[PDB]
Amino acid sequence: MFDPAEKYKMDHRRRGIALIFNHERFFWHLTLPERRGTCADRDNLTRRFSDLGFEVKCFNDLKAEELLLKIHEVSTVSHADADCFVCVFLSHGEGNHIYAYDAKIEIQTLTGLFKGDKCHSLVGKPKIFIIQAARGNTNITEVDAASVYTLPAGADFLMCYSVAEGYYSHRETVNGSWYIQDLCEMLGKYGSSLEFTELLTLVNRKVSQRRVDFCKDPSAIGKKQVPCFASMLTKKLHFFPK
Amino acid sequence: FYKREMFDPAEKYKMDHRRRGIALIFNHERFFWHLTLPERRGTCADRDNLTRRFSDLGFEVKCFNDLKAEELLLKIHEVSTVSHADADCFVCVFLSHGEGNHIYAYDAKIEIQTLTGLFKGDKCHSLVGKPKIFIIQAARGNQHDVPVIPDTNITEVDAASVYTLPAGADFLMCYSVAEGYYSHRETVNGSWYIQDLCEMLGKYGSSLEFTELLTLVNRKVSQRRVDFCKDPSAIGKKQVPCFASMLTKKLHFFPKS
Ligand SMILES: Oc1ccccc1CNc1cc(NCc2ccccc2O)ncn1
Repeated sequence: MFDPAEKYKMDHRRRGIALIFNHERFFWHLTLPERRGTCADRDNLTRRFSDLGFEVKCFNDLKAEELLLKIHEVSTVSHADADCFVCVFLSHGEGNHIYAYDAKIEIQTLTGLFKGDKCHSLVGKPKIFIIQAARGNTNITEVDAASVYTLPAGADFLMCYSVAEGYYSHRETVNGSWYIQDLCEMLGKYGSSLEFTELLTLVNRKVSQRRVDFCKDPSAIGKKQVPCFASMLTKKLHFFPK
Repeated sequence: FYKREMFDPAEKYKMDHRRRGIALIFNHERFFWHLTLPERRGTCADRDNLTRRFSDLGFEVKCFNDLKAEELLLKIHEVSTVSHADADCFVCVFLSHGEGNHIYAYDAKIEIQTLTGLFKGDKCHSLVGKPKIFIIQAARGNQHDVPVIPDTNITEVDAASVYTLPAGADFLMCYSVAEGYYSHRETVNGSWYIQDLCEMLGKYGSSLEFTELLTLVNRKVSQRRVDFCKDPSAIGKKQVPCFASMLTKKLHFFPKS
């Protein structure tokens, strides 16, 4: 019968793959600013997700063709023995696009690779995309306007965004992005016990509570950050120790 | 003992105000002929179903049928400017067609951001830090009717068309359908999404955390199928709802003391 507290089965041999695409610099013709602090984000995420049992694979500054080949390769291997799939993008973005080193990629192209008809072995399993991407312009805080649409996807996808329309994303050149810092803090403390959307709700609270009334750079005053997640999940999701 | 101001992973919105709050329902069944939009048989079932379920949760429900865009904006602006100091939260439901960032009123499109914008920060100080929940059943009207001036249970199937827009802190934006999928409405029984939302509200609304409840709705709806005999062309037109959460705490609707 119907179970109001049903959970995703997370008892497979493996947790699954976590991909991280990390973009620090861009081809000069794109005239996009460097993203100092993103290496801190990459390291932070790698630790958190590997502590949760993921096989973490990171890729720095791939060209779009390279990035598409890689994510296509991952979407076509068997995930039969895995609980779930995680994909993280650390870059700049605009509308439904994220930047690779040399060109834009559509987010729907990336998520479409893992829909049921294209990736049988992930059907009914969580497919989690985490996007730190906004508009490209000693610990300095850089502030970027929200630009990437908070796009949905298929059943059992969870799309997690650093910032909503009308707000601003922040990145510290030494400590990393506000959103990734808070996400990783919460993963470290609560990742292995809390329901994951409950955890993302804590991240919403942490990030939106960061004060912007007295920034070192007076131009940044008032530029609040509010993250958000778009859930198409159909069950409760936990990452209990395997 | 007391709760020091330490980060609390279990934190809940305070829901012990004098009143639960207002729930507005904007119900649109037919449209000015120039819009060339089909009527939405079944929407009154949705409206009634929602009214019963939200009233049982303690909400003061106000329904408006087929308002023009000026009228609708006036009404929602009226509600955004009164004091919600004694309320737990605010709910706003749109039952209509839509496109992009727009919902249709009777005579014109309205941008969703203009409606949510009325409840942001000190535009509506007395809702700051309280849940502001928008529920949108709106998709692409099928236009095989004319640009001219004009009971069996059939399932109408409409392509997703309304952007799954976010909003400000403590907003929760609930969508009947995601990009690339299809919204379904039965001309007597009502919309798949609203039917399943209302069934879960009745069974679990006064215990379950509300986003956990919306996740059940995701499961229920994305598992539905149309009878192949009734409409073959509706085969492979699955419905995947979604919600975009900017909430910062757990939301429950326990019975008020
Ligand atoms: O969400 C943001 C973020 C930054 C700036 C502007 C916006 C508003 N625009 C958008 C746009 C958007 N588009 C994708 C789509 C297409 C068809 C149906 C549903 C759907 O979702 N989805 C979400 N937000």
